[PDB]
Amino acid sequence: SNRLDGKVAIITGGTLGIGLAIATKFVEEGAKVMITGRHSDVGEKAAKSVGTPDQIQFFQHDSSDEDGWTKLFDATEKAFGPVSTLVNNAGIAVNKSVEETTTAEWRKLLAVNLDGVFFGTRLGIKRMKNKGLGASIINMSSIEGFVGDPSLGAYNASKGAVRIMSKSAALDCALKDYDVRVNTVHPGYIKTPLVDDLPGAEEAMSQRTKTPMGHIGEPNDIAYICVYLASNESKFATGSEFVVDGGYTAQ
Amino acid sequence: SNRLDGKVAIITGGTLGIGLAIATKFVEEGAKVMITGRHSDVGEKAAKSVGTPDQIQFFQHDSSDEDGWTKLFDATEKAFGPVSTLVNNAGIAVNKSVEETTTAEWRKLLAVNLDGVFFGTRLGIKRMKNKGLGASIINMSSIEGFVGDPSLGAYNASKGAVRIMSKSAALDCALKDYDVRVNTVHPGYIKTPLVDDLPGAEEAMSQRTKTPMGHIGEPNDIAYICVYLASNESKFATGSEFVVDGGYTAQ
Amino acid sequence: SNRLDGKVAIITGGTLGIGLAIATKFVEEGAKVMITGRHSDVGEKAAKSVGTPDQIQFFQHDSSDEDGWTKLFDATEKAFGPVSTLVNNAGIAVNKSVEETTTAEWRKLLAVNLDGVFFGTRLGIKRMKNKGLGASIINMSSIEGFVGDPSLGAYNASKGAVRIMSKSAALDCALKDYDVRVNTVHPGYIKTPLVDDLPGAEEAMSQRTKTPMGHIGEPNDIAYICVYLASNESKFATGSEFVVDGGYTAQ
Amino acid sequence: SNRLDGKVAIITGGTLGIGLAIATKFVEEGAKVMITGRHSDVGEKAAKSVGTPDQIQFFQHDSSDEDGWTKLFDATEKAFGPVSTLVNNAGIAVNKSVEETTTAEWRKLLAVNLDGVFFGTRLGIKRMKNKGLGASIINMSSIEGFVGDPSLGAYNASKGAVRIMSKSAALDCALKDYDVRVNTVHPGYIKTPLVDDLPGAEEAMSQRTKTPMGHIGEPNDIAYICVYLASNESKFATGSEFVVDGGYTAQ
Ligand SMILES: [Mg+2]
Ligand SMILES: [Mg+2]
Ligand SMILES: [Mg+2]
Ligand SMILES: [Mg+2]
Ligand SMILES: [Mg+2]
Ligand SMILES: [Mg+2]
Ligand SMILES: [Mg+2]
Ligand SMILES: [Mg+2]
Ligand SMILES: [Mg+2]
Ligand SMILES: [Mg+2]
Ligand SMILES: [Mg+2]
Ligand SMILES: [Mg+2]
Ligand SMILES: [Mg+2]
Ligand SMILES: [Mg+2]
Repeated sequence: SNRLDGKVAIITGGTLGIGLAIATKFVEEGAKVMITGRHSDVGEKAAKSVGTPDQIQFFQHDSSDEDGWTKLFDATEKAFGPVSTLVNNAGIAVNKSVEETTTAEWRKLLAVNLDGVFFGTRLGIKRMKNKGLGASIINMSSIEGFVGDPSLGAYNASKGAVRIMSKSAALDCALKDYDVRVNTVHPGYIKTPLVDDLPGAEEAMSQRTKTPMGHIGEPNDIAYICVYLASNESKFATGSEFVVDGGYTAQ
Repeated sequence: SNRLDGKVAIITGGTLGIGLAIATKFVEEGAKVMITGRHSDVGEKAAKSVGTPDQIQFFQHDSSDEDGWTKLFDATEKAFGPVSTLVNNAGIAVNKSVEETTTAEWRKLLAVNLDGVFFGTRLGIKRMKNKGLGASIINMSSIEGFVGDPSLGAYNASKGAVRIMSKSAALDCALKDYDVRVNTVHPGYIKTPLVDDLPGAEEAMSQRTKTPMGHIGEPNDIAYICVYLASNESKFATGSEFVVDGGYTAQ
Repeated sequence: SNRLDGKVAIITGGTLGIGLAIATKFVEEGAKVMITGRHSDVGEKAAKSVGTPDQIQFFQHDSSDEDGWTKLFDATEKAFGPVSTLVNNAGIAVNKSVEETTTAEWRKLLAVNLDGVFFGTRLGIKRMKNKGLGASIINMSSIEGFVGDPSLGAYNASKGAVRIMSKSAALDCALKDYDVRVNTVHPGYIKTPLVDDLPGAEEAMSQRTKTPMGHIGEPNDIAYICVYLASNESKFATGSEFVVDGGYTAQ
Repeated sequence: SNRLDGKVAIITGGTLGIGLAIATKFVEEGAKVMITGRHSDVGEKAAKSVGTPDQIQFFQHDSSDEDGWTKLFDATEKAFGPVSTLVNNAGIAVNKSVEETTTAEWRKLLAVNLDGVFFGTRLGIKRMKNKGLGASIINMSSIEGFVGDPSLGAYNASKGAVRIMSKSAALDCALKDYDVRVNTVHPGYIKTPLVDDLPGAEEAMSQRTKTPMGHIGEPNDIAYICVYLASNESKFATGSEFVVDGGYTAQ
């Protein structure tokens, strides 16, 4: 282990589910982590459940909040030193077709899922470039960045945008020798206590016509691909999509 | 010909370049067309250059204008009867990396390229479903929906979003037997009088490392794939990307 | 119409189903056509059902037969003049998983589906380059070139190979200014009298979890995309995949 | 570390370059490894350079040799116990366009790159299914499985075939609860002593129009993604492509 020796990571939406598993494995591999979320009570308990404040801290933030992004990078620097690693994991879903999406639902989802990923990616490049950090921006971009779902219109838009915007950033950073890589992670269906709050959702998600493995994944499935992408093991990977989906997109 | 017999089409940004070539070939194939653009002087001249008002008319519209979308469908209905066909062609570009994109540039581009395509797609589904029209929504989604360009960050975001949002819409329309197809068209570099306004742009675009054919395309190259997608010839095509790029994405 | 004015086309497996529909629409659009198949009785009747020998003829050929490819181009030249257009449509399927595929089944399928497409593409480039024909090689490359099917192991291999081999050919022809385009067509499930010979196959193929439109296509669905790709309308399209699948790959 | 605790791996072409780096990192992570290659002198020295015979051994094999595949699995079992992990890395290249590829060159390359990967994948499924091994088949499938190169016609065919054949295998194994995953790894250009034998090749490969990072990768870049895919860390990944290419395919 020590696969993230000396790394300093921000993980948005790091207080629950997938983001918390990423935070946990990051700390286990020697990273210092700042997790974000909307609720201090959840966030402080989550940080304490992983490690001590010299390993992991919480910062209250809505990823749609442009000015808060600046305060989050400042706070992480103050705690841990220069940020090397950003996981843009925070996101929301609307369970509507394109046809049935209100303009308010459209703008709310895109504010988090697209604007927030843009704000973090843009600031991350500026803060992490040319510092010799082996810097890595890891953007959460979904199986819904590859295929449509008739009931996730706005979500599909946001995840298609993250997929290709990330390639633009990867290229610019590579061509300018910034020592910043940008890649996307594309989870299939994962058992999150949220999924456990939607009766029948896991069974629907586990049908062979959806997930050929016949079950959904766990948060650590996404944590381990994020460790690889944060570490210098992946120093030649940039501009690429990393899919962990139980076969969903293979059929 | 008569490949678009009885079709009624809206083409956004139809007053110039690619949109005007689509309008021209649509009228030649028997469609009735409403073209949109921002400037009445350009739009009325463009409509008259193609045909008489019983074939083609102009409607002044900014595709980012949600309320104007409703007036545009109403006007087209009043002129020509129920709309069967929508080409979401209007778009803008910012020549910035993700890193160098201002929030104002980001929001301006996404308002046209993403929100406008959403507004048109959403309204088109509601207006064209269940009428036996052989309805077709054709969304302009770029080579920049497949690959990054380090100087087109916001554009890449918008075109990745259009690519996958369109698949969501296609699926919902198919599963609900709406008789609406949704597909994307992905131009490579095309000689538009705008390109002719950027000295050196066509030569840059024609380098074999960019366009393997060693030259860029013309507006009619995009018009002909749009005729196919508007016609009942393509009644089994939905949720797919149609690329006309001189080999750009093949290498 | 006259969309294929002056074109001279070879269509392998042109005596039945999809290949015959391509032949029919090619002749309707002004092409001269040589169809191939294994059985003279079927082939001569098929040619006569479409038109007179000044429009369409039959040549008996197994697409796996390298030497016969040379005789087929010679025969087509003798009938109609220089060949401008090749549709590599002939193919076979084995209904086996990778695990359950015999080496004999593997080699038999690849001989037709991969070697035959290679032989035709390679000879087509040599015969059609630098003649000002607006030459077009159209290779049949399947939805099974994009996604796996657990019961089509060898077929998936062959169609993935055709997909990317075609891009190599497209690039070389473009870079060398050969005036030859190479593209792939990717049918979803199509009602062929063969499908009509497999009880339950069409219903299985029409389930929304397979084809979101809830029905399969017809041979003319593939004929019309092939007309576009054969015609000079598609003179800027090369190295690309054209999918006509009822939404199969969109989910 | 111990990320491959208890795993037993076969790595074809494991005596040199990328395959040797995969072998090295596999042994470092606790796997037992059988490397293959054509030359015993190279292979025995390679095994000894990594570890003792209780960690790593060599088996002389041409991956095109169907019967030798059976002897290789038997030998690995005898040395180390049941095989859990197969890396189909052996491959050759022909530096020819499709047009200029001889039939002999075509068949020679496909025998190694396609038939050999098929033989190994097919036998691996049969030997590793239903044993609770957390089994993983990792097939080498190239950037040339995603994009064409005008001078790699047969190579492009083989790597497109491996890409999609692997998805078929992944699906069948998932649906049948075999406890076998199948994934592809897609290197960009990597500095191998072979590349060092082609004067000017690395510089050509490092041009920003080819590899946006402006340099090529090293063998360990491919070793680390293979460790991830062999380990139980990737137990929810199957049917997917893992690209490590310095940005080559992102533009
Ligand atoms: Mg919280
Ligand atoms: Mg807050
Ligand atoms: Mg699918
Ligand atoms: Mg105007
Ligand atoms: Mg206006
Ligand atoms: Mg917005
Ligand atoms: Mg595609
Ligand atoms: Mg490229
Ligand atoms: Mg026949
Ligand atoms: Mg015969
Ligand atoms: Mg050797
Ligand atoms: Mg040998
Ligand atoms: Mg063979
Ligand atoms: Mg991909």
